[PDB]
Amino acid sequence: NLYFQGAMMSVHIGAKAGEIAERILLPGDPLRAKYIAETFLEGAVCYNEVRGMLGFTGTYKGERISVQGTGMGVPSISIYVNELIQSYGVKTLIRVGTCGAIQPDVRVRDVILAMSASTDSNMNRLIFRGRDYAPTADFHLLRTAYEVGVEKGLALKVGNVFTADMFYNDEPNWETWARYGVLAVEMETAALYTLAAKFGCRALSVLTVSDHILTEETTAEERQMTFNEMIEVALEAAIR
Amino acid sequence: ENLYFQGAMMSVHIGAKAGEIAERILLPGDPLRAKYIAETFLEGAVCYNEVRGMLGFTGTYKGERISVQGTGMGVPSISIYVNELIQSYGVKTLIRVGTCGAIQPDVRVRDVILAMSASTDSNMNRLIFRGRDYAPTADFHLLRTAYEVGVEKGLALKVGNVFTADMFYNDEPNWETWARYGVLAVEMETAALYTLAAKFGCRALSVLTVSDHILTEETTAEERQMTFNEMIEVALEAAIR
Amino acid sequence: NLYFQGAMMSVHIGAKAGEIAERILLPGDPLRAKYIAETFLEGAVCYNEVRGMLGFTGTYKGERISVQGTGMGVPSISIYVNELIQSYGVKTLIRVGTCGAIQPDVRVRDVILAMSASTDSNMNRLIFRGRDYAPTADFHLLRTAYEVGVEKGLLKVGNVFTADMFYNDEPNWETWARYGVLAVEMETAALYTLAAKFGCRALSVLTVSDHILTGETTAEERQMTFNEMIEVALEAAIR
Amino acid sequence: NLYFQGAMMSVHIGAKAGEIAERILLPGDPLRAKYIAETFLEGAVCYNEVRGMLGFTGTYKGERISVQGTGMGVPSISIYVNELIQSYGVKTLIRVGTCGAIQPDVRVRDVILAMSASTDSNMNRLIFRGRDYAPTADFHLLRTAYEVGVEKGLLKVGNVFTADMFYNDEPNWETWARYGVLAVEMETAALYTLAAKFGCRALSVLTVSDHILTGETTAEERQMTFNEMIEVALEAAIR
Amino acid sequence: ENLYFQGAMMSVHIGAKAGEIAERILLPGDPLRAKYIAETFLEGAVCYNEVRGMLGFTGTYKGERISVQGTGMGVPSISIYVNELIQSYGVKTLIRVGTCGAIQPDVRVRDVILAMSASTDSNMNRLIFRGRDYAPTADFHLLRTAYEVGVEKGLALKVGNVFTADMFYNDEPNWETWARYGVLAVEMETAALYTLAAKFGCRALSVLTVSDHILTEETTAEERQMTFNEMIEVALEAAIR
Amino acid sequence: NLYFQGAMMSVHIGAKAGEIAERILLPGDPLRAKYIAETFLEGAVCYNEVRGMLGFTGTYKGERISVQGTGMGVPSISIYVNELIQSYGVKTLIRVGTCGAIQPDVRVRDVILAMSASTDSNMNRLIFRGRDYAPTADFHLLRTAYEVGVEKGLALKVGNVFTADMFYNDEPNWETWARYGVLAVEMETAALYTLAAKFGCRALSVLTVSDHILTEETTAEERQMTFNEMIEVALEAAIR
Ligand code: NA
Ligand code: NA
Ligand code: NA
Ligand code: NA
Repeated sequence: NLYFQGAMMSVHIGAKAGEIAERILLPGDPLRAKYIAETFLEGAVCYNEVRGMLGFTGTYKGERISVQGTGMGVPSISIYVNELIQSYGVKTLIRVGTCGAIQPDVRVRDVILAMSASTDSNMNRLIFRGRDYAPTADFHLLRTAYEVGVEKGLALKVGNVFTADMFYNDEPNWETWARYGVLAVEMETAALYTLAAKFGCRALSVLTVSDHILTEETTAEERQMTFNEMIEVALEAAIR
Repeated sequence: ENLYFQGAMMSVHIGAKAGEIAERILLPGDPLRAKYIAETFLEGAVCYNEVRGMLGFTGTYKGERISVQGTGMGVPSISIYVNELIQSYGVKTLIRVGTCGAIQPDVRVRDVILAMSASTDSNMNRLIFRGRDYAPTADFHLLRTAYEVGVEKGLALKVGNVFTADMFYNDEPNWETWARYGVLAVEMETAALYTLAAKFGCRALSVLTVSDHILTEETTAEERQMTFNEMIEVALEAAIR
Repeated sequence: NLYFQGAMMSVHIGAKAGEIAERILLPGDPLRAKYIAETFLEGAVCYNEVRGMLGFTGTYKGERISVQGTGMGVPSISIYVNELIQSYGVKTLIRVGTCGAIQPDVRVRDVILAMSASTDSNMNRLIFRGRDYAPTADFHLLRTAYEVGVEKGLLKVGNVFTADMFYNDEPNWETWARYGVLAVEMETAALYTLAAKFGCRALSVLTVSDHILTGETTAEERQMTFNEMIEVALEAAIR
Repeated sequence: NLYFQGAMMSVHIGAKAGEIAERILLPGDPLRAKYIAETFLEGAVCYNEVRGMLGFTGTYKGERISVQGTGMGVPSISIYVNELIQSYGVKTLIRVGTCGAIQPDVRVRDVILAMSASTDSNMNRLIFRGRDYAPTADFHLLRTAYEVGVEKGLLKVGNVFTADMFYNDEPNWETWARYGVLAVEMETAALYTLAAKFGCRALSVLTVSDHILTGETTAEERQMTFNEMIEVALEAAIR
Repeated sequence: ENLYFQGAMMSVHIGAKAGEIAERILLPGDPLRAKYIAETFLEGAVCYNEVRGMLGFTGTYKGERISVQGTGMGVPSISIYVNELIQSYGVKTLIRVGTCGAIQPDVRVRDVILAMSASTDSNMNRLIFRGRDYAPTADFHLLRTAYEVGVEKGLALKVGNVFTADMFYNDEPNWETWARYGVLAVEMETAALYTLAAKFGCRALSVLTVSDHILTEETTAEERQMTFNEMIEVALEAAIR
Repeated sequence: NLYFQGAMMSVHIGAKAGEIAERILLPGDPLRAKYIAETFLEGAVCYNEVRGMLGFTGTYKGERISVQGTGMGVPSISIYVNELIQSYGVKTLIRVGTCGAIQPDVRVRDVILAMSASTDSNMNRLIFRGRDYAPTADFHLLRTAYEVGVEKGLALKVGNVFTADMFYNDEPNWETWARYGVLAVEMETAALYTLAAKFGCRALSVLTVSDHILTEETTAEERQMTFNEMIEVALEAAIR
């Protein structure tokens, strides 16, 4: 409940020094963080329960890996990303999440690697004095994730996503965004890419298409299978 | 199922059955504070939502049905929950309870603030009003009731403008400028709550406890507990009157 | 006709020190300031005639009260309010005027207490470097005027919109109404911002004189509602 | 006190048809409109006293000419100019007033012809959806007034800045001066924009009454320069 | 050598020796039009610049030294050349000559326009004046001279505002709105020319021939040639008086 | 000199139908277009002399390739790119050019592949109603260029560039742009990437660092050698 302590004091994360690995996966839902830690990591322990925003650390192929819930939207993920980087020395951050497709050639359960993110957040207009900053993924993470997707034979589109402030927007103008190549909507990536660049860290978002503005029915097994593939891409990207 | 293109009336972030949520609701940011409020102040409280861990509860206070729902942090998070509560569950009275950071020399830690309005650096309203200035404003009658309840309990209750921040960590908040024009404290949700409540003809108020000061007093766990309890009672009374 | 002297010099108000009470009513029409001063005040003296912008000081229930015309619009009232606060030490400022309603349940002759003011003026975007400041009334003034209106059995409380452009081709009134705006006028946002800046108490008490929908009264109707508005304002100022 | 009637209804000007000439001078002070009407016009009749905003119609060299007070600032002059053009058929509109100089080579009592007007008003950003409109004088009016000033041996021609905020904590005058702005006033941008909108001819003739640097005269000096400005304006209107 | 961080005074885009450029200069957009003007109207014209093919020439007109320099298209291109001409070569009088597209019913193809000012959708001045409205404006005395020269030749010469576009191909120009407020014609450079000329205390004017109309007349090669020649003579006379 | 004819009538390019290849290189300087066409292409012919903005078509490894000068700045390149795409059916556009580095670890003669471009142009703020669009390279062109740079052992950085309207800017704020990862300044890429995305075309900028805001002296031979390497990367990217 302190507001003016500084990000290096990380008041939203109750972890001791060292409990968070240099490489971290960022689902939005803390219950997905627990699923990832229990399903894919060895020896996972919980290091944070503040606000119920669970985070865990364990190992994957002998490399230390953390998984931290972020909440929804640019202001929530910006709190957690600032604290992870400035307080815990995190250097590689892979967001794993969903998105809503707006392109006719993108299908539900396709996996998208966000090369960059458009946004209607004000955060960068206020930093850059009204000019246009392009939040952009780390190229080597992106290229690595792409190569792993190839090894696994996945349907993998690479392009721009749109980071919305307003999940419920009366005037999204999706026809305009789609005309200019935007693949899908989500709510966090522009902030992740901007703050990772600010502090010299490496960031990527690996996203599953969970809805389409035009289209498609799926089952629970189907969803869990695609989720597992996205997590495996992220983990390999993190440790290579 | 992570659907993006259902309308708010389908409330995909809230797992409650129709009718499980009361028309009056308290909105702490922290789902663990929702659980504390429900267990401490409400009779017969039942959990209606665990989606994303963002707990919500319904119970009764002085014979009235009351819910209490975590919102998460920031304008985008609370705007999801408020849209769904209003458009899917028929919520009509929405009281945010939480903390804020004072930026005024004469506002003290543990003061309770009633936000009469909220400034912001969110883009949400610039995009709605094509670049003009909308003033997000509390419901007058809730605000007046809460103030009077505070008088009944001999409380302070400062009343004025708060600033809804997008960036908890901001390199350029210019707090001197905001303080100069009378902003009392920083928080991260009220501008969206007040705007959406006005949009749908609902009544909203934020009742906030000062938990930090840009220029400073330390406090005890018990002191914070009793001020917290006092904030909740003001909000609960404001909801049922 | 100076431009680069400070507000402590009172460029536009030809009074000298002490002639202006700490409580002031601000109609927009100077002829209406004269009316208020004669009709409601005991002992009304005219302290200003610069530009015809009449201002008067008198007594009401034994309290000193001034009444000062502002012009029309944010730049005009900003001149007078800066000089009133920074030159003459005015502490309590209550605007009284008319507004055009844009809500179906608000009727002509209803009285509005402006809790806050939206605007399309650039004044605050330029102060807060593009961010959103909410100009807001003093709460104790607002609450006082509300109880007075109740004691006298009258009163809607909410947001008004301060327009720069009386004649606007694109006002988008349906959007402002959707988000609760009650009525349009042209001064309150500047008053609430400047009052907060200098730690003064401000409030707008407004009478609906027109409606977007009904397009709308007798002379006797307008003046009776007007006097009720003044009575609320005078009361709020002295309590 | 109507709000939602069109400008063809002349809400703020209590004249009837034909009482206002097609050529009009626009001082900002209504008391100064009265002065102009008596001192320079033959047969001056007062056609308006709404809000004290006096307006007069008379003759000069056998041509009908009106003189109408505007208030201070873009919203005020916009009200009067809309009604003058759309109700009364005014075609030629010449503002006369003062300004504060921000250039070292411009001196108090110099007369400025405003070729164009910069501004910090939001009026045009909201019309042109954030793009940059340049409010500009009618060239033939500008050229005429320039030749008259020469015939009479007086005159700087350039850009002025129309301010919303007479009292501005952050005017950044060094930046505007670097880019050639001559002086600050508070109305010309709105006049030039509205004149162009309705196909009318407009011009501001301004007297420097203050300087950012010299901070600056006798009463006899101010009034003699003033009369010269009026003489230029009257001449430009009728030629 | 493609240096980005030398100051304008080093004029890396212009290969002229010190003094090879006259204090008075005509600025067509097209380097081939610069060459035509120099060879047709100037005595003793010599080429001083071929960097990027953006030809510039110096010669004499009626015993006065005059240069003529291609600018390229758009605010960023002309702003490079104008900064370097002013800050490196001491240019003081700058007359743009070129074409424009009319958007007014009463402006006709082959009319010659003197731009008294220029509207724009460039961001250049929003960023200089922190979001306020600067009006780029011609030098009054050049404008007046050109008008009078046009009278001497019995020419039309319309005088008013032009719009400096960033986007020759724009899906949303809103020409009806601009025409409503009196914009005569579209071009792509004048706002930058007038702003930079004011910045450095120089005198600038744009003299433009209407070459197209949003609502329409066809013309002959000879007709375009004689109107072109007439535009150049007005600009040359305006430069040396 | 027509203003209202429509981009498909391409009034700035005097080429007959078919004279321009589907794959094109875009130097800014028309004299560099002539150098590229004479040095690297077989059978090159000039198809445009309008405004002196030379363009050429020839062959490289048996594939048809064009080279077209663009002028300086977003408004100039936007005219040529609109006409090439809408009138001549160009589908793959590689800008080859220079840039001014602002990062201390980027050296003069390094080759930069622009993953995305920041800008202070107003063009996208006016299209997207004041929101933030991120102009982004085609991933497969980018990845291909990267791989070719590897085959050749070049010093190849991949990241964001800044597209300036004002070569001479009194307030560039380069410290802020550099803090957020911007590698270098140039004047065209944001427009190229936005218009290529609008029309479903593939675009990339391959840029040589020719100046540094902090630092380095070079020779003519050095410059020509690095220029040749950048052109070879672009040509391979275009035809693979
Ligand atoms: Na911590
Ligand atoms: Na639900
Ligand atoms: Na040079
Ligand atoms: Na063509």
